[PDB]
Amino acid sequence: WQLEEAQVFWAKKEQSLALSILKQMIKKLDASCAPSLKLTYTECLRVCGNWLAETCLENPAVIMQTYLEKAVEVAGNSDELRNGKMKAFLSLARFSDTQYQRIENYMKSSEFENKELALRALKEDRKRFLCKAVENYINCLLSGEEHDMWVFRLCSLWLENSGVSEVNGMMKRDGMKIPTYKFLPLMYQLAARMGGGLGFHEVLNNLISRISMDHPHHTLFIILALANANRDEFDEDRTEAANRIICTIRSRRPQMVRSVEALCDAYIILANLDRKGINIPADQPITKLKNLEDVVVPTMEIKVDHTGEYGNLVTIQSFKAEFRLAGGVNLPKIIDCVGSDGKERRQLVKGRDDLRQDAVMQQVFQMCNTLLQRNTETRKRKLTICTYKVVPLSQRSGVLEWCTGTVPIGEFLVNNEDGAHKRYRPNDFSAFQCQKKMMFEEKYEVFMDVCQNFQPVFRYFCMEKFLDPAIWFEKRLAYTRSVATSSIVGYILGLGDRHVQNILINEQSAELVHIDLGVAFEQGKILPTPETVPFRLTRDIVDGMGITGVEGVFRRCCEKTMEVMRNSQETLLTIVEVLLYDPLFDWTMNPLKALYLIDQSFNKVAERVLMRLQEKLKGVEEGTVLSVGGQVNLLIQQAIDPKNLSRLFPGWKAWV
Repeated sequence: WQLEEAQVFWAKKEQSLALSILKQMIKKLDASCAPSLKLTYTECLRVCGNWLAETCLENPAVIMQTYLEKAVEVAGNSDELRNGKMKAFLSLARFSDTQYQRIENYMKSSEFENKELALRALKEDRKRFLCKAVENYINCLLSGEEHDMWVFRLCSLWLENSGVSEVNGMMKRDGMKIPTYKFLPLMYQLAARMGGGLGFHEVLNNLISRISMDHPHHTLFIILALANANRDEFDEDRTEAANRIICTIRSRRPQMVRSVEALCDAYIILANLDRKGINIPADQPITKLKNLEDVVVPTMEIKVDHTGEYGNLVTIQSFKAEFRLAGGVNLPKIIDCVGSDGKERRQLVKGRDDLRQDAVMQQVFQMCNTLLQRNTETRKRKLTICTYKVVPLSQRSGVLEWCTGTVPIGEFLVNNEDGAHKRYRPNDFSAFQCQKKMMFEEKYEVFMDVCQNFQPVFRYFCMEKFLDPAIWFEKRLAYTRSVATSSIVGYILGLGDRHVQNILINEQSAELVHIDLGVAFEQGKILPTPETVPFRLTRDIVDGMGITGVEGVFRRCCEKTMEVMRNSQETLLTIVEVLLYDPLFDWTMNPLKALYLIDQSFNKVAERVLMRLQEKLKGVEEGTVLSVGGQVNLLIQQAIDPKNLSRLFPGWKAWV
């Protein structure tokens, strides 16, 4: 009963207020301990350690007292047990991870600060207590589902751990701990660095294989791609060998589904797709022209659907030849393939294209959605993020599915021209405002006229398409949330291009998904005349919905959005870090050559991003952290800027 004073950790926001006494009471309970019911109290006594973490005033020794007392609470040691086990082994990780994070700081902040044996012992304080935390994370890993989030931090650790710690190999010997059913989600992050030192890499590769042994049905696509990514039909490549070696682990995979790879190769033959413009028939002939009909086989191209039993799924059963394609610098290839259900995936395809680089974000998104999915507060808003399921199966190329609802909104503006925007302003008048390019304060005036000469019409857009205004009132929430989420992500996301090239919304969904997949977190600053704010067109603002300062809808969520972020505040940085240094980070590169219009320092800049991310999560680069609403309202203010609009560049110059 008394434990409710755990409320009074913040219920009295005062710590210790009961709590220390409660901790004393816990100590008293810990005394009163001298059955498993108490283990719960011990689990409470563990949560006391978490409540001690709620202080987080304990010396790591006082942790080596209290977290040891927690470790003793951890030694308090099956249903709630698992919960406790996680509530320990993870807290056991987490606290020791917290220590290990302190020790990570006291690695890194020390690596900052320190850059002896003591440090090595501090390194051991990592290489034990962290490794212990890691073990406890391994234990956390061992623990079970629902804490699994830190597995990135673990993976991050494992990545940090990588190159050292046959202890991590021991932890990989312990690596049996989790289901790959749990583990799998890192597989991409796995692969990139997956292939050097055997005790890490091959062991990892083995462990990867050991993991990858599970649900190649999920994984082999990565694997296939992980291999296939280098091919061209018409340097740290040990991975490729390891990949070949994995291809042996993949050969260990019995499937001989490599027909699917041939289908990829056919898709790679489709990567040769190249050129009669029209509403597109007649893509059939090549890639083996339905390539054995695409008869039911390893299957489900984009098709991100997953199972813990997986190895049970829906099949390939056909491919629609003569398939479409869209345009582009790479004309997007529209891949019509009929699954077992014969639903024909319309599968987006583009060459010379780094997808996992983007799909990182998708992956980043992927559990971010879970991260989204976590607080029912979101579920209260039921506020999510869209998923473009793709692969860079070729380093040039190899998966997506383009379904519906690409928002050329500017064509819908050409259809806003075809809408009310008759008698408004030339499309190229924007280009004339883009001829206002040469300047700048003049521009700071100039297009306001065009802006005056324009209006934010798109609110009508599918509102018109809507009837039963419920749906409108409903999709309004998408047009709130589905609207919001991205920009809601975006700054936090360290988002990418505002473009039509960003702009899309799923109308059948009646939700708004604009995937640029464009930037690094800060690559928006990597631009020539870089500029940013949170993406929202006045039209989008108008199209947020009719009224209310649309944050004056969104912010309510947008804060609640920022909340989970704040709630996540560090957490994703692990994913982010897990993202940060990997091979696809040619993605993270915020890259060069003006992207068709060191790394540590980048990682420092990434840290600076991570700072900007620390800024992003309940910080601010304005120190404006000023939580979320203030942060948002400021961010809202920040995103509000006509001057930013005035500062805008070519891509969102479209938005102008």
